[PDB]
Amino acid sequence: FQENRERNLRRTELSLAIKRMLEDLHIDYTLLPQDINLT
Amino acid sequence: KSVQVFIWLCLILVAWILLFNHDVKRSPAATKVLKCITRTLISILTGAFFWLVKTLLLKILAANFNVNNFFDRIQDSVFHQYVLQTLAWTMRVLMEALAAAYHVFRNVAQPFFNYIEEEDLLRFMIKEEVDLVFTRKAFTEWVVKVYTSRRALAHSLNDTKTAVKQLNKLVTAILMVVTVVIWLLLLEVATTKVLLFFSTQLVALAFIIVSTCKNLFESIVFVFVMHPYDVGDRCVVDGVAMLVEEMNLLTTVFLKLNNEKVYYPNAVLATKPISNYFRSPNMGETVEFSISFSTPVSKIAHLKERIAEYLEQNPQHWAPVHSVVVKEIENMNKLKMALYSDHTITFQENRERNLRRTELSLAIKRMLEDLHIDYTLLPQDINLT
Amino acid sequence: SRRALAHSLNDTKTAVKQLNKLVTAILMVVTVVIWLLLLEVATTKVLLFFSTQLVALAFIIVSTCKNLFESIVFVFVMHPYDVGDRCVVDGVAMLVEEMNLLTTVFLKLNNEKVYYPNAVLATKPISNYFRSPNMGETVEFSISFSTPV
Repeated sequence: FQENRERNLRRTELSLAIKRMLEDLHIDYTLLPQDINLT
Repeated sequence: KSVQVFIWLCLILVAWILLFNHDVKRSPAATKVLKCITRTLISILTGAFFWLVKTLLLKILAANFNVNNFFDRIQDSVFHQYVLQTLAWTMRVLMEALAAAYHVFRNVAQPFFNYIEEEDLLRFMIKEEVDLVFTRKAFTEWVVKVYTSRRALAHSLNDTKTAVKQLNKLVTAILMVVTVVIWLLLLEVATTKVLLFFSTQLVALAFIIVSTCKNLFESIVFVFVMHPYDVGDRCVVDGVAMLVEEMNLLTTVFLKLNNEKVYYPNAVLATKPISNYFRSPNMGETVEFSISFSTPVSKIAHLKERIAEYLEQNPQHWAPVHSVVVKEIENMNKLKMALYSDHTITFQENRERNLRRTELSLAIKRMLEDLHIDYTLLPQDINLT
Repeated sequence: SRRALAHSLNDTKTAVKQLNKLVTAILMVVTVVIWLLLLEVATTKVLLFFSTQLVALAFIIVSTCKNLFESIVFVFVMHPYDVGDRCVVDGVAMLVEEMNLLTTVFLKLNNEKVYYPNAVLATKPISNYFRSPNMGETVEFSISFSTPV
């Protein structure tokens, strides 16, 4: 961890790679369904 | 002066003792008078030696601070003398040493001449000296900054001198009292029983002043030995920026961002971290922003390139070195990034730092606006009954 | 790395020189009082008064001498870090710049010069990045509970 800049750059690259990988796999997150009744 | 007085006193003492070494019983009463006189002479010799060691200690501490103190003072004095010409002995000179300055500088410079008048500098100093010393507005700002730095250095020197004077007064007081009791004991005016009672009373007094003497002495150690900050330097204590105004043996006047006068005991500071902005090198800065998780990597690359070009095209405020990082991903809805850059100055100039940070934030906002980057909340579905 | 090692060696030499100066001072004063006592220049009563004065001085410098000596112990015996090695104190990364008998210059991620007393560090954990082996990393992400295995 001495090379803070290099570690941060590598972590950013890993995060971007993970984001791309999730994008290709078609993985989505949805909130809890909510029901509404009118009066 | 101290050594001269010491040698004079020792020479007088030895001359008297050698002359009086004769064993003549002039009178039984005269023996007591001679004994008292020689006891007083040796007592004053001891007092002179104590004064000599006191001044030696004070001078060594003063010079330990004075290496840097007089370096800065000499630099400021040389700058001030050069400016005036264009328009120990060192300690005395340093002690002796705005709109008016700007007006004077403008008058010296040729009218309608933004650049520094080379002819004026040449007539006042050599070309090499003028170049080493070195826009009319920029020159005026530099002169004002130099004058402010010289004034701050003079104020710091005055505060250090006042603290040294207080310490000298305390040391002198203690040495007077110890030599007075030494003389009283050497004259055997009182008996032993009362002497022992007084010794016990002094022991009790010490046991009473335990806490105060300990706190004061550790305060001296913190002020001198540690020397974490000087006058006129902004420091962060307990995570809040604070500016040093005046330093004492037990009180340190501080000014916050809102000109809040705070008296911080020196003993407490000895157990807490202290950060100095003035001595620190060029400081960094962080800007926090978030953008949608679905943005293409091409937009991120374009943003990074534009940030690099903006930073490199303004070297006067930010250094070329920079870094764009991603902290963490939460709900994969927004990405957390921080922009790291190094300012051309320290954090002492709070107003300038804040203005530069505001300019950087506005620039980043504009850059995001041009790139067409938007953030949307998590989609929500609703079913009716 | 060579420049950092040279700077660390210079800092260690400066600390050793300060300790040598302190030790030399104390040994000069003790030998001076030894000589004065051996010459029996003064009487016993004043000698006892001076002994009591020295006892009072020690009782006054209790805290400072204790703190300084434990600082030496922490710097030398424990030896938790050297110059040029990044360390985490109280959960914040900090880079060592220079080490003294009572002051340790530190540089944070934003080049913040912080003077940390050595005595306080003796009662807090210290982490050294330079001496540690290859370090790990963690990345946090969340995905829908209904995704197939």
